[PDB]
Amino acid sequence: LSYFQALPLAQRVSIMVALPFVYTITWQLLYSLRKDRPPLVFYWIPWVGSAIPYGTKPYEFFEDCQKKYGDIFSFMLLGRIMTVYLGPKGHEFIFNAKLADVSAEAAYSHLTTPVFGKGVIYDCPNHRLMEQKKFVKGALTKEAFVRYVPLIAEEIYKYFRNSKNFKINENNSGIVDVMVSQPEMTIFTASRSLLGKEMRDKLDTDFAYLYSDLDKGFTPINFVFPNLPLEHYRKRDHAQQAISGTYMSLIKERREKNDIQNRDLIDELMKNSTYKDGTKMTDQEIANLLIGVLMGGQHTSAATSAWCLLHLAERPDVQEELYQEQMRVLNNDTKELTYDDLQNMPLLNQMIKETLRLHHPLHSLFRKVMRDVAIPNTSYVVPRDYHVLVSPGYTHLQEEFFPKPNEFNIHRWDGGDEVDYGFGAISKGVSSPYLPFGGGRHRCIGELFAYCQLGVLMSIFIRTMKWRYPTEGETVPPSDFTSMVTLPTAPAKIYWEKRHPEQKYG
Ligand SMILES: CC[C@@H](C)n1ncn(-c2ccc(N3CCN(c4ccc(OC[C@H]5CO[C@](Cn6cncn6)(c6ccc(Cl)cc6Cl)O5)cc4)CC3)cc2)c1=O
Ligand code: HEM
Ligand SMILES: [Cl-]
Ligand SMILES: [Cl-]
Repeated sequence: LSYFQALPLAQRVSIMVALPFVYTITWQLLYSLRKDRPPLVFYWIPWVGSAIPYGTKPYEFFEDCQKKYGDIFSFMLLGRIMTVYLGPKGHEFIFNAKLADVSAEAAYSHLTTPVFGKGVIYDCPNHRLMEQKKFVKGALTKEAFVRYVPLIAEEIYKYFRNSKNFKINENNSGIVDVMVSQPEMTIFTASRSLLGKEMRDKLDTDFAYLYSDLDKGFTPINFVFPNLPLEHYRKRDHAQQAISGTYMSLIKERREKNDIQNRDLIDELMKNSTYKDGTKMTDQEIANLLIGVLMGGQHTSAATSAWCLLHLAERPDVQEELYQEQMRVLNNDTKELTYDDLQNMPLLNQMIKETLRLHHPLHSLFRKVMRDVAIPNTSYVVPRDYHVLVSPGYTHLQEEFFPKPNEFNIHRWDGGDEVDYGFGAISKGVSSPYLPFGGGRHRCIGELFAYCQLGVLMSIFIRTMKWRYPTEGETVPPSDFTSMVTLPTAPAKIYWEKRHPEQKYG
């Protein structure tokens, strides 16, 4: 190092920028000597790790890692080490892990707690979240869906009429960007049914911008830096307070009038948000919980109906097959749609089921390791402070589980023990290769709402329109895996025409 100082400046600079790369390469060579750790995927760039391949093609990244290291491998991701366990055995290891070994709230809270607010979901012990899930299910019964279906349909028909994306009472055909239309239709239908009429109407005012601001705070870049003094972090914090304050205001007005019925999720939480220990949720916490429930249905559902429309755009045979089922179940379109009719549209539901296979909206689910965990039938130990990463969406796309996994075939769906974590009996095992809604204690409680919402929506699209791509030979767009959910690359335009030009919608 006395030789170093004699070198020309450009060399001394080269050596000094090279030093971090040599140090991390050296540290990875020393790391591979531990046989009690999963293989660490090799990476060139200090700290960044494998962010680029993982962030842009996670399933292809996983597949190449699998061929080289097996089902269990670690990778460096923006200063954090993620341990992946691919396949059914991984579903079981992670989704069914013990509370003492891994924590979802420790992995997610710095991202969700500023968006939803304090005291609920991931800003509370797990046993409280189990009971919050039980409360919310009180508004997700069959009887609730019976009520929701005509409200969701009414919202969709208003949208067809009023939205500049359609204006369907004046145009017989059009081009629409499903990445514009579907997020909007999703928030209108979920508002009207879960928050009710008062809150749905506020979306016709400038209040709607607050939801947009709240959404902007909900990006994966908040996983790494949950708080910067940035403008859009400020707008997010304002929105959470303005929105939750508005829900509390509505909650209070209802309590004064005793206007507490069986209409929406606000009614349900006002009547049934008392924990087993006799304590109960505050209005601020009810409002924060409402924010989280709506947000959990927003991106997953909008992404999914966008993919349905796109896969059907290139399949007029499937559109026609679904249209035939619609005419059988709804008596040639003389019966108003009801929840029982959706339960009798098997092909419609297989179409949603198949879209969710091809496009799981959440490609990666995470838990933080809370104490060293041995991995059964390996020599690996995953140490405290790593993260484990489970990816059912990877298994959806695997030839071993689904022959010709990239083909959209709704007829592949032609056709154990239970455990109660506190929100109802669910499947005890999670070894299925197909888990669009997760499994174990953190499993989705919105699955039937999603089928209800998506089912009304696709039922009405099929009965009202035919559509295709605007250019011949165009196909399904590629996915963008960098956002909250995997969603199609925008814009994603389809050409539609009314099946009944004379029909007026409202
Ligand atoms: C620098 C290069 C660049 C290309 N790059 N480098 C890295 N990345 C990247 C990394 C990771 C990701 N991922 C990982 C995180 N992921 C994600 C994982 C889980 C998740 O949510 C799980 C929890 C929290 O939110 C919900 C979602 N939900 C559940 N049911 C329906 N939605 C949730 C649960 C309950 C409630 Cl009430 C609300 C919500 Cl939102 O569950 C959201 C996003 C998004 C993509 C994206 C990009 C990049 O883009
Ligand atoms: C097609 C639509 C949807 C899909 C694919 C989906 C998927 C998922 C998945 C994979 C999880 C587990 C997350 C994990 O294990 O880390 C989950 C959890 C959850 N989702 Fe959904 N979801 C959808 C719609 C909805 C809707 C409509 C709601 C509410 C109305 C909702 C609310 C929730 C809640 C409350 C949880 C519990 C989180 C926990 O217990 O930690 N989701 N969802
Ligand atoms: Cl009109
Ligand atoms: Cl459930």
